[PDB]
Amino acid sequence: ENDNAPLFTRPVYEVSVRENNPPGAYLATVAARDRDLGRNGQVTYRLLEAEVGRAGGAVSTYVSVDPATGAIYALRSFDYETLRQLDVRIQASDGGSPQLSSSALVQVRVLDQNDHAPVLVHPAPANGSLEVAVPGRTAKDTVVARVQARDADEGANGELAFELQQQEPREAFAIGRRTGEILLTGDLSQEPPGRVFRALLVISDGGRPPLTTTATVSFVVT
Ligand SMILES: *[C@@H]1O[C@H](CO[C@@H]2O[C@@H](C)[C@@H](O)[C@@H](O)[C@@H]2O)[C@@H](O[C@@H]2O[C@H](CO)[C@@H](O[C@@H]3O[C@H](CO[C@H]4O[C@H](CO)[C@@H](O)[C@H](O)[C@@H]4O)[C@@H](O)[C@H](O)[C@@H]3O)[C@H](O)[C@H]2NC(C)=O)[C@H](O)[C@H]1NC(C)=O
Ligand SMILES: *[C@H]1O[C@H](CO)[C@@H](O)[C@H](O)[C@@H]1O
Ligand SMILES: [Ca+2]
Ligand SMILES: [Ca+2]
Ligand SMILES: [Ca+2]
Ligand SMILES: [Ca+2]
Ligand SMILES: [Cl-]
Repeated sequence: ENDNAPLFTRPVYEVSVRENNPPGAYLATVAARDRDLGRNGQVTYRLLEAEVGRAGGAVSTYVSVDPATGAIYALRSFDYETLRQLDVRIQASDGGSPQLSSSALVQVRVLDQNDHAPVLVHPAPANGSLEVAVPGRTAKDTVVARVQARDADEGANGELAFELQQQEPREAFAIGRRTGEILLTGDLSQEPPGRVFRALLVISDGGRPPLTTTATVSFVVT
């Protein structure tokens, strides 16, 4: 007779997938055992339907389970900023009369990918350039500007670092690495109102490799 239900080898499986996977990417596999000979022992897997968290959609929109192999594939590329974990409930069910069934839970965890370069929020870039007015009579180490940038990623992938490079004519300004404050280090006395100091603003994140964005800073001396 059909005197054995399908036992999942594990009541809860745990799987990790990195963000921005290819559609159809194999996520994992589940296994239920039916110690019965013949059709009493042929087991079929089904995906149990369920919402995704709070009004995220349907679970069948995100994964699919193979009915014979227990293979669990992804139907779309996962976005970590949009979804970190999803719960997939699978049901193993034999072919006896009446059917015997059991359930298990796959906890799919989404890992972060460095898929965001830092963005310069303020001062806003224009044609890849930046304007900064610096009154001639200013004291040393006074905040001329404040650079604010954002990065959506996690950990070091969102850890930003600011830098000034390729100053001309001379190295008169500096920027705090984590601060984003642009201060006046050099002397600014023997200068005409029109004079300009050009630099390259460099904003990096802590990726490996890092993602970098840049701007063209112009300090005009008023
Ligand atoms: C961003 O800014 C650049 C300005 O250039 C930069 O500015 C500074 C910050 C430094 O980075 C410099 O090193 C850079 O040069 C703007 O560039 C201009 O773009 C316009 C179009 O958008 C260009 O005009 C076109 O180019 C052709 C000009 O032909 C001329 O020469 C022939 C002789 O061979 C002559 O017959 C003709 O009449 C022209 O005199 C032309 O084919 C075309 O029809 C049109 O005129 C212009 O030349 C660029 N200037 C420079 C200096 O490169 C960018 O437009 C700006 N972008 C944005 C989004 O703001
Ligand atoms: C598998 O099937 C049994 C009945 O055969 C159900 O009780 C169970 O909930 C699952 O659907
Ligand atoms: Ca069975
Ligand atoms: Ca993303
Ligand atoms: Ca990311
Ligand atoms: Ca990043
Ligand atoms: Cl697919």
